Amino acid sequence: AAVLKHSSTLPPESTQVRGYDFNRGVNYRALLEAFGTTGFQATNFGRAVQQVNAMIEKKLEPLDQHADLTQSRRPLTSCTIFLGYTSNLISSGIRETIRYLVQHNMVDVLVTTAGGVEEDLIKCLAPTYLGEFSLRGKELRENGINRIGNLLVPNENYCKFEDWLMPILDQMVMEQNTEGVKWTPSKMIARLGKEINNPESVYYWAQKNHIPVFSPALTDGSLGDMIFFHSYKNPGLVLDIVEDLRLINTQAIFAKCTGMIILGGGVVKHHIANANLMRNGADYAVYINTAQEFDGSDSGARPDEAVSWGKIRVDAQPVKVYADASLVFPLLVAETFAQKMDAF
Amino acid sequence: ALAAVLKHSSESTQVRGYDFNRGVNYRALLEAFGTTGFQATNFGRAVQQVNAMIEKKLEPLSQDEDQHADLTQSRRPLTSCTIFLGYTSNLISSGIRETIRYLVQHNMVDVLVTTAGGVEEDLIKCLAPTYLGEFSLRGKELRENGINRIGNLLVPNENYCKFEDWLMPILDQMVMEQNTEGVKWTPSKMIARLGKEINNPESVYYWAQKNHIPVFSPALTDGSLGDMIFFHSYKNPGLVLDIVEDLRLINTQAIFAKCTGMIILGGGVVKHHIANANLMRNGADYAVYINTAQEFDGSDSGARPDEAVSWGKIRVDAQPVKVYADASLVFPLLVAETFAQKMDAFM
Amino acid sequence: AAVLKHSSTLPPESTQVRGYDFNRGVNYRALLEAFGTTGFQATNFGRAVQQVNAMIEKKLEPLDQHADLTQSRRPLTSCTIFLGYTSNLISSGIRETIRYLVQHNMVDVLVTTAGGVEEDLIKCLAPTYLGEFSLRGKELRENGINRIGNLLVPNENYCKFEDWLMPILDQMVMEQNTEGVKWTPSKMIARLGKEINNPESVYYWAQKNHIPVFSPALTDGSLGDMIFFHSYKNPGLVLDIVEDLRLINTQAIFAKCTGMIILGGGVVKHHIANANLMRNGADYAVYINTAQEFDGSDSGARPDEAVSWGKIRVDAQPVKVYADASLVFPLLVAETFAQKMDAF
Amino acid sequence: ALAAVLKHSSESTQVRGYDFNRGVNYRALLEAFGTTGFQATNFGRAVQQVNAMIEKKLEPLSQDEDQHADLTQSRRPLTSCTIFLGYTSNLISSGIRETIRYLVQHNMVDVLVTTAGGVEEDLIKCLAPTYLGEFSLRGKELRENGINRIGNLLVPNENYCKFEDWLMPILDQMVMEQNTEGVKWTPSKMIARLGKEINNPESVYYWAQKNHIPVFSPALTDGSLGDMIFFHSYKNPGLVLDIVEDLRLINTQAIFAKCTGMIILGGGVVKHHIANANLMRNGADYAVYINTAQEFDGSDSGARPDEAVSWGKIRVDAQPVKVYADASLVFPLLVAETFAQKMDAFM
Ligand SMILES: O=C(Nc1cccc2[nH]ccc12)c1cc2ccc(Br)cc2s1
Ligand SMILES: O=C(Nc1cccc2[nH]ccc12)c1cc2ccc(Br)cc2s1
Ligand SMILES: O=C(Nc1cccc2[nH]ccc12)c1cc2ccc(Br)cc2s1
Ligand SMILES: O=C(Nc1cccc2[nH]ccc12)c1cc2ccc(Br)cc2s1
Repeated sequence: AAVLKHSSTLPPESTQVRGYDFNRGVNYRALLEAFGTTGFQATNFGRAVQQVNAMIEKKLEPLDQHADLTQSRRPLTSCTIFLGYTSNLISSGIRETIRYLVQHNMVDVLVTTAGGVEEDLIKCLAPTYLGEFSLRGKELRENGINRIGNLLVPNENYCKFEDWLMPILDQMVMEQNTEGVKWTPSKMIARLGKEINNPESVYYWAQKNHIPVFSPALTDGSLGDMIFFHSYKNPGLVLDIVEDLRLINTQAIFAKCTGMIILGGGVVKHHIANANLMRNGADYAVYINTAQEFDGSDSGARPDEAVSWGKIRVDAQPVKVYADASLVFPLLVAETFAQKMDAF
Repeated sequence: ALAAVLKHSSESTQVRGYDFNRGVNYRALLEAFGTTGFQATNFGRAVQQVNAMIEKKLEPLSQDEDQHADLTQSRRPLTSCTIFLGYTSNLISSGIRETIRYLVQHNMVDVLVTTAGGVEEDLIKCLAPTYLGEFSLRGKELRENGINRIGNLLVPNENYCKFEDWLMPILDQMVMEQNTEGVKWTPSKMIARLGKEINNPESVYYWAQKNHIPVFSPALTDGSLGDMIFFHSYKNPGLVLDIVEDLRLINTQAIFAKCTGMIILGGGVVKHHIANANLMRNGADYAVYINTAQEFDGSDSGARPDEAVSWGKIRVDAQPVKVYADASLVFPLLVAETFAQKMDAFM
Repeated sequence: AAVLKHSSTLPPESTQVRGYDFNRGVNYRALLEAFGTTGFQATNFGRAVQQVNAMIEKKLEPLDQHADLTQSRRPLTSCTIFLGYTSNLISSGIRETIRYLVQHNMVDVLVTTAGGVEEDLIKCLAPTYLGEFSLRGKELRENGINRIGNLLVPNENYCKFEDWLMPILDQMVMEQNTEGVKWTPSKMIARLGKEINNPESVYYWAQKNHIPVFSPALTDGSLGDMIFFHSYKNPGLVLDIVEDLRLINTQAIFAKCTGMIILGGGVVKHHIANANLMRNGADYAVYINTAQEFDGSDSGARPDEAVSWGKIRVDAQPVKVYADASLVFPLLVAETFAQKMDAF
Repeated sequence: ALAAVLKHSSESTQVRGYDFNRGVNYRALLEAFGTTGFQATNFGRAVQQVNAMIEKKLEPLSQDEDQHADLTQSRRPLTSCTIFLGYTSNLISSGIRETIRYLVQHNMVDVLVTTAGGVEEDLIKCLAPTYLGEFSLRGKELRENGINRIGNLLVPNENYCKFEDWLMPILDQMVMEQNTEGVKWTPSKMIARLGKEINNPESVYYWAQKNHIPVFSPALTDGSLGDMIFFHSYKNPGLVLDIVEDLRLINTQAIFAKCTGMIILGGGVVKHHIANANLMRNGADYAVYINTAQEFDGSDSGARPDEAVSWGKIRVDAQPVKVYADASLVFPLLVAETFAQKMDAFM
């Protein structure tokens, strides 16, 4: 008191901390709304809801398409939304959440990691089960079960996938060799989505709605195993990543405005957003992941790192929620996209 | 081909997330966490464990249980499950203070344990508010403006000055009562007195004292309360706070519990062997931890519940759960699906 | 290039990234020196070495003692160093590192958490063993073994401690009741250190060198179990925390200069450093821990949080190394205290 | 009293740290990590596993092993243990680039796998340096100054411009060779060509191509290399990079290895079943991960090695180790105690 500085009155729009009062009973909407003033990551959740709603409102504003350069059947809107997620999230029930968004045309580009395609298709053939993180590899191997976090996928699921996939790969090679088709990951993912023909599949809806999927490390997962084994029976498949780079970059540079929602990981480090002459950098970004920055990893980098790359604009107000997206993403969707369903 | 190199597989639950084509049915959405995987599934497991704990607590005491239950000397009648609620001080600076207060107000837990700061921040909030900031705010600028940072929260210096003004006359009475009325102070007794003084239904500690829920915090002096006790001791020396009597009081609760449950937020459990001395039921039958700490450095805060099983603090036959998440997100959701659904049974 | 800003030439004291070159062979001192320019937490390690060396050099500068108010047998020096650590570190081999520092009078005040006293004393009676994090509580219980991270402590170790401790507790109660002794945690820890009479013990050396130990939550660990069981045989022990608060605070407010080294956890949140009229706040601080800030925990708070409390000075350059102190602390000591041994 | 309530206990190593009363004997200090506990003990275990891997690699191939070893079509003669070294791109921006380069220079590993950025940052460092900064540096100010942030490292925009100037004529030759000499490019072949072009002994990829160590990075286009390939394709269209042939090349290495070891820095392993198709020895016999990622979100990067055992990628009988630490601290120490001690055996 004799030793502490007098406090400079805080701004008049300064928000007081207050949690939800259960003496009101349980109104879940009011409970989720109270996260904003609860503090720590609950506050970041509230900030994320605000950012995603701003992104959606921008997208819904009514509108040159550059269709010659984009080579795309999907018309530009007032905000191009990129949805990114790691493959573990597709093994989880967040697959249902992502599918919903894609089914209703709520996002414009999907980006994922190795495994992130096939686990969606495999779930159309056979289920993934709940287990525990602590289950020992020895016991699981003796029982022909693969672990993904606390999830369990029987070996047979991958055997069923192989059987389903092989005649599709045969057609792809035949179409390449005799019909001039130049395959890329995104074109392959669209074909698999068409083939699975199942409304529970993310990739079925993506292709139906002309939402492209980019995954240049497609071969790092089970799909790689299959392509490789297939090549011994029917050699010659080629997958080019350069044309996919051109397709996604033309989306990036001709977007009127850009928003990103990134789950489980971080963003790529590159300068292409600076070549968007209309609006360089994203106006909106939300990350939801548990990774930490201190090892220098891409996954753990804060959004403000991407501002130095030009990937997110200096004047954007990006938000990271430090949490497992399996918990947070359905809540975020409940308060954003699922409210605006009528507009989509 | 894979069938040639992979082994065939030999009450199992399928993974499935909430389908928003059903609309936003919030209870169904929360219920779908259990089958969503990763920490969402641990949330579902926690809901189940807390509800089991609640159902146990609400069971009538049989005649024999009632006898051995009644072997504490305390005010608070014993129930079929003694619930310990533990939390780090940062959560009292957060809005989770309201959630904790609700539980205490309705006698839904039996013992509170917290860390340095965890008492005074509740009391100070009855005198002046805490505000939202950001984690990245620089110490230099905050210092210039007379503002203290707690995570992404902000507490003005003036809050601690108002607290000092409020507290000094109470410390004066406590010393006078110690020296003329034979009062032997301990942290728990001080915490009860401060709750009674604040006399405000938004205060966790007001309700704890009103409902005879003891609060234990032997490192009481490591926070702002320490600062004030210290300065007070200049003009009014000799206040004694005995931690041994508080140890006796908490261990007596632990030892004579018919059954024990723990809900621990923000940190981990203490390492000791006292639960092995409960004659009726050694170790906790239920336990939920909610925190983001990791085990790999050997820290208490990051230890899995199964560590405490080796100490006897949690029973081998219990099914404890840790949700690896910030309790500011998870705890209100947990309460919504557990205690808040059974509020009438506690009224 | 057409889209990227020209780079503003960096400061002339800007340091280039370069790792150790093993084509030189293996000089471990040069290897540790190269951490500074390696990046990420290796760079923070280098910064920590610099900060600890600055703290030591300050302490070693030749010098009013305020002995009336401090009530202390230890003379003030040009820098009071506080060493803080969580109890798990005393179960680890970092016990040997801490003991070395205390034995050679290299620090002035020890602060620890529940368990942090007794595990040092118990190791003088019986050993702790290596195990694994994944060992199941059921199996350990069946074999009478307690787990601490990947360390294992037999139940018998605690039984031996009980037998050793009981007659000391008897003496403490007798001294309280008939010789006017007013016990506090710090006085108790000094007595136990004297009693263990073993040069492997941290607390033996602390008492021998008049380095006080503060642990107001002393009763949260095994020592609490013992005090409690003892009270059934010999009631009446009182441990006051207020007098310990006065002792440590008088150290804090009369220090000429303050440095802190904090292992495994964060600092306490209070304003007492502002009452040091000579030099308010610490001039030097190093934290070594793996905790993350995003939940708002004290353990995970960056040093810059404590600057807002006045606990660390605005003009200090504190460092956090995001790492397990079991790896980093011996390396830090090798490059700092262990180099200046001749000066102590 | 405790003896009354606690059970008695039934090649075990005692905990003991390095004693600095012995002076600063650095090798003895490093050796004491094994008995220090927590991650220090995991470091000791990693040293042991990497040394076992090295001793295996240096074993002569028997006559039978030599036959089945020789079933790849590759330049690089097969050895008794094929070591895969994996690392995230951030580590190439760090000083660990020098450590990796040393291993590659001396043929101490057999296959390199990295992420987007992990190729170009090595090449760019031969044209211009990376500098130390801080994690907290604000994007706004860095943008104003034309500086890119990678953790606490700083790379000026001008570095990427110099890289573009250097790279464009090489991309011109690659397209010309593709269209007139029948070259079928893949990421690994491009990486080999870029190493040969840079022609600088500080470059990881210079040494990899010189020593016939293939590099695999199917997401090559997710970094700055992508930016440049993209712009190049305006005036010189049609470059194809086939990821299927690279898949074939890496799987052939994996399938015909006599024995496999992995050292993975910064991230986790891929999830697939290809190791189950190695006829001689399915799964890795040795594996060390060094990263700070946590498993609880189900992420690849945070998975324990024992997850990969369920996929067949690591053998049930292996004793894999994860050190939970920033590889910038740990990897040079690991190399000091393993590969660097056996350098003569690799020369
Ligand atoms: O931003 C990305 N990709 C690109 C956007 C725009 C133009 C691009 N060109 C080349 C790449 C690329 C990202 C891809 C992924 C993948 C998984 C996860 Br989780 C996050 C992200 S963020
Ligand atoms: O279990 C605890 N205390 C005790 C229970 C029962 C008998 C006892 N005797 C001595 C101590 C003690 C715990 C105390 C705290 C404090 C903050 C947080 Br977060 C978690 C915990 S768990
Ligand atoms: O700063 C501390 N204590 C105090 C210094 C000076 C005056 C004080 N008054 C009341 C408390 C106190 C700290 C105590 C501890 C304990 C374990 C670990 Br890890 C870190 C720390 S930091
Ligand atoms: O194991 C990997 N790749 C493969 C080995 C063998 C046969 C394969 N086939 C298809 C992929 C592949 C890994 C790749 C990477 C990349 C960065 C980091 Br950090 C760790 C790893 S581990």
